[PDB]
Amino acid sequence: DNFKYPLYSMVFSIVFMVGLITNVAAMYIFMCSLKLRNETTTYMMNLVVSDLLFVLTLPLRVFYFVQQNWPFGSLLCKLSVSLFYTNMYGSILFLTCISVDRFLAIVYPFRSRGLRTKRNAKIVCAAVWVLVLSGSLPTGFMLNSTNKLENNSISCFEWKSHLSKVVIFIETVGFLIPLMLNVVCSAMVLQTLRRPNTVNIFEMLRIDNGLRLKIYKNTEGYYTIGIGHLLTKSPSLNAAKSELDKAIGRNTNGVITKDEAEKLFNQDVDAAVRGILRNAKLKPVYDSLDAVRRAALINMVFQMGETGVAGFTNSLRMLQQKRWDEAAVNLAKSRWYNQTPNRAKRVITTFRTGTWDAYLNKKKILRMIIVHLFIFCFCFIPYNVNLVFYSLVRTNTLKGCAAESVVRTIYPIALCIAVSNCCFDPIVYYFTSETIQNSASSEDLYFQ
Repeated sequence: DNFKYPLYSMVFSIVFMVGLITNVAAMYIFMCSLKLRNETTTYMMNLVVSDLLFVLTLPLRVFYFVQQNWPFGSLLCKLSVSLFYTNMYGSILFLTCISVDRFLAIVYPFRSRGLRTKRNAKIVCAAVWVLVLSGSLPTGFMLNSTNKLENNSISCFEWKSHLSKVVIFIETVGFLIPLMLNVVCSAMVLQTLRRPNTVNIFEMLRIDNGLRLKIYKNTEGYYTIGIGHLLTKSPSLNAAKSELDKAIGRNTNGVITKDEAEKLFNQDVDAAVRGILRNAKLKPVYDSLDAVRRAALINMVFQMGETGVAGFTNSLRMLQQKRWDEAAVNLAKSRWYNQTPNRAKRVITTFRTGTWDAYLNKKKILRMIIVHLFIFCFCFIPYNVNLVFYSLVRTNTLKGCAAESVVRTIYPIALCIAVSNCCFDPIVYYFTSETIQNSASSEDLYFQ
């Protein structure tokens, strides 16, 4: 079994160097940049920790193979086996949670707003840590110990019929349920990319401004509902409630569906478009722009009003002249841009590109799903199918040399592949971060 013992020493040494540097660099990047960026970032940071702890155990394993001796304590022994199963199963769940979080953010951005938050992500992370550590530390602690010889040779190392039954369970739900969950989420995310007109001016305004289905107080102190639709200027909320019933008609008692908010938004948009056409400065620009760039134009108007948008005389003239890049540069330096830089950057980019990529880049989502699926499948499918057959071959398959020897031959290969997760995890973080939405809906000072 020469494939088994020295190959570990090679892979682990390489993996340790690759894994340590990339994961330390990834961890450092996570802390400082963007200030606790997202809920998705919380899942990624827990993944780095599990990989780091397992990476730190790699040199001791290596040493144990090159020197055929374990000069370390009995505690370090079970840690090496425990942290391997810890890191693997924690990695599966964390990657699945990442895939579930992105599936929610893309397919249900409106409905899953309350599900995904930094508070709830941490609880899930604690739940993954609880299961994984409670499963891995006990088994590792009592099944592997130093005193296999400890007489000028220390080892740090049937029940298989009894113990393969529990292996099948944890491998069945701990691995197959996440794998199938990742396929489904990834599959449904791709189905929505096929759907036409995925993003429109209403969805664009929801991203930039926010959608509130209960009566709320404006930045100017006025009473509004939906996306920037104000009911009354009077400081009496009892009067404001009655005004909403006139428009909705159904004795709302202060709350409305998103469809009602869509309906009011369309009324707002039509009046805003009329307001653009009546104003003499905007009408030439508006008639020159296509439907995408007209939506960005109305976006600006929603934030500042037509009179405020008219102030960008320099930039509008260049938008009218089809000088997109130039116009994007002038818009990039303004008082508007400083207060709301994410909203402005996304509006500016649509002006510059004429596409909704800034609000929803389908090419970025496609890369994430592909990378996430193949890394997850390739890293973990080989190890876990071989472990199921290992348990089956130990008892049920019984097909002989070809059964027992083939499965045993593949086991070190699939393990080394599975140990390569810490090297491939950074790549997942990068492409998943490219899909993260910079701006959001609540806690923002300035919303209309």
